[PDB]
Amino acid sequence: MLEAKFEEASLFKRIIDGFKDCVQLVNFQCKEDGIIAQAVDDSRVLLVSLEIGVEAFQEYRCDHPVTLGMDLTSLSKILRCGNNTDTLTLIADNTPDSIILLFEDTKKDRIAEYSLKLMDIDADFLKIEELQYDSTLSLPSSEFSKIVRDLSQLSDSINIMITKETIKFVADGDIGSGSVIIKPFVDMEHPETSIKLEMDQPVDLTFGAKYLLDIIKGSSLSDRVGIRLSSEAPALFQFDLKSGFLQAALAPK
Amino acid sequence: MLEAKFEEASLFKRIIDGFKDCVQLVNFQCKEDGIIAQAVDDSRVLLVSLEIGVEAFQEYRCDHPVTLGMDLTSLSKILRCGNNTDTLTLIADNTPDSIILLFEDTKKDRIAEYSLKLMDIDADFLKIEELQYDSTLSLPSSEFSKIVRDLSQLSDSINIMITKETIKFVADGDIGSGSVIIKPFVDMEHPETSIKLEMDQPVDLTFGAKYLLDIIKGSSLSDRVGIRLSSEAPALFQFDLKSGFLQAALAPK
Amino acid sequence: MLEAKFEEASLFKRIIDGFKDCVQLVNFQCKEDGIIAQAVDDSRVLLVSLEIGVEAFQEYRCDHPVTLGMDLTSLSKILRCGNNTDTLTLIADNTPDSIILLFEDTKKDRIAEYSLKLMDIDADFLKIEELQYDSTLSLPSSEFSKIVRDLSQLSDSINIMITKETIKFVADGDIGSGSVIIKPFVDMEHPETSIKLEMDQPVDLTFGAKYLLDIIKGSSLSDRVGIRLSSEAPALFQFDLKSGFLQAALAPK
Repeated sequence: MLEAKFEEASLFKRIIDGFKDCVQLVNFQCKEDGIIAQAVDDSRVLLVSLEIGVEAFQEYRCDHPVTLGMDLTSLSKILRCGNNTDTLTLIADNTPDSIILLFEDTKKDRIAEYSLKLMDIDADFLKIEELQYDSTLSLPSSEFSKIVRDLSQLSDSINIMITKETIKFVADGDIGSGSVIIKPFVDMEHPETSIKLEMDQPVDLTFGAKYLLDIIKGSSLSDRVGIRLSSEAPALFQFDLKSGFLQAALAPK
Repeated sequence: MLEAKFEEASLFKRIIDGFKDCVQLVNFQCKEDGIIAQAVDDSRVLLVSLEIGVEAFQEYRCDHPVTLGMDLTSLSKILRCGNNTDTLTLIADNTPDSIILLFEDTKKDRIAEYSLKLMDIDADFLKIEELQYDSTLSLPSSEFSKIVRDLSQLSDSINIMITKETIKFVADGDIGSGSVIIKPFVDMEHPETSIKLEMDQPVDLTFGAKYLLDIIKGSSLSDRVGIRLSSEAPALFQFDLKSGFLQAALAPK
Repeated sequence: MLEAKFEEASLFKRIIDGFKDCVQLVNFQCKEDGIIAQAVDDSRVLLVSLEIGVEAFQEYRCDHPVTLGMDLTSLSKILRCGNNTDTLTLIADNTPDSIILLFEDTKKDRIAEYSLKLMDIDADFLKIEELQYDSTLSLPSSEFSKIVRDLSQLSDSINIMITKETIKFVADGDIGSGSVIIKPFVDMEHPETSIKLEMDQPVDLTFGAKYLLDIIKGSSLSDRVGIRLSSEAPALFQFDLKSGFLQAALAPK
């Protein structure tokens, strides 16, 4: 039986919106260790993954490894149905055909219960990460998101080129071309605005615009974003959070 | 001759928007006692009524019971044409074919006059209210509006079930089902957040989604909303204001 | 070689949006004296003009009178691609086929360079202004813009009638008619809210709605707007700024 209780429902809503437009119909898996999720879009180019630890809740309980597939559009349609200041509780049992979400106010004057009919999803999972990549950077999520949104207006292709102490974003389309160049710096005044880069091998990889625009929707989850790039493996974007992370994998071109 | 003068035009704008999407082409009637209005939509399921007393104005004057039918879309198209900090004055005469609206600033540097061509509306009125119903509740308008908006995403049918110290809102659709349960409580810390219920007979009535979504547009008129429900009579939603009220009547199913 | 450097990019963005929906594909001309621009829409009814002096920049440099035609939609698509707190630098050379825009942050951690492919525009210019008109007024830009937006809902024709100490705006359509009357006053409490009028000959001219709605988009450029009206010459709307101005010319009816 699954009895999870978030401290606040806002976290779960933001997490769902972090890859809502990325992939739909994600098959979560709940264990006694935490909640994970892995999904691939219809085009099979983006691999989105979720990990939520026990510490992200004020009270978590589980006694059966359950697998729960549901529609992200309908799930987000339900997640907006609770007063944001209330507390959210996920409820499921052994071999279920629906998941139940309980919204409770502090003094229990109102109680909202929503039942969501599940979906039959093929239980397939993918593990492709390694310990080190050709280059590894970390930059503020808002800055990276604005960079992507700026370059998406020019073309449907965004190139990233990383050399020693140099990160470059190129985009060439019909109306013209654009280039954003950032350099690593460990600023003492503000550590969060600092861009960090570890350089092992130069990188020059082209990605799509739509997939990055959907990826950057996890900007509300973290202040920073960590990108791992290698010539052989897919680019790895990662947003960290309180005992958990969202991890997108995008194949270059 | 009708010479009404609101203290501020914002009240009239909000009142028009309280049932703007409810019913269009409402035939107001102005007497020396106040301004009332009654309208039915094309489907003839929703009966919307308005009552505005003399105290809602800083200066009211009338000497002839005039009847004035006009388009709510065009009326709202005109009501946005005055500086909100100015004062609004309704002007009409005996047997008129247009109504004149006068917007005046405090120091009279600018004067805006708008003439609205009226509509020929059949003078029909309906009085169906009684003193007591099977159950009578009153709850904050924002809470009720959010409840309706939350349940409208699931289905086009919203059931309300009232039992002793229990108000329940059910909605079952394709993606799933939802239930919001509130209990009466007279909270001392905040009297406005208190939900009040008088129980004479149990109620279990299903209503539409679109009509309730249009009804709840009078949430800007009052902090609370009073709902009267009986098995025989149509459900009565009411928003009170400064010497007046908006009153919608919706037929169950 | 053209090397202009705005104090802030916000000014240039606002200036482009001041006539963005007015005319597209405007052919700027840069001299060692300043930057000017003149454009006519496809209908050839609105003549939009721009003048930007050297003092509008913190650092301007030029050694060749260059002529630069570009698309306003694409230019505005690029102007949103720089962090608003950064500084913008226009770069061009002798006989160019593209213009380069440089966005620089204060500490130079990031540098954004955008290349815009130019357009071949016939170098035609028009000078039609004179020193005096039949009537000349100046009123707050926000007030005038709201007046235009209020009257645009009634009809596609907005008449302006100016007599001694009387400015009137008429608009008669299907649903009705509207009239906004403002009077000149030199208010001591607030000089900016004052409306000023110099009266030499009475004016009664009808203009379009769409063209005025596009003209009033320069409301973000100035607190006030100066209108010059004569029976013979086109109406002249003007927004002033820090060493420069935007000047639209609209033909009456």
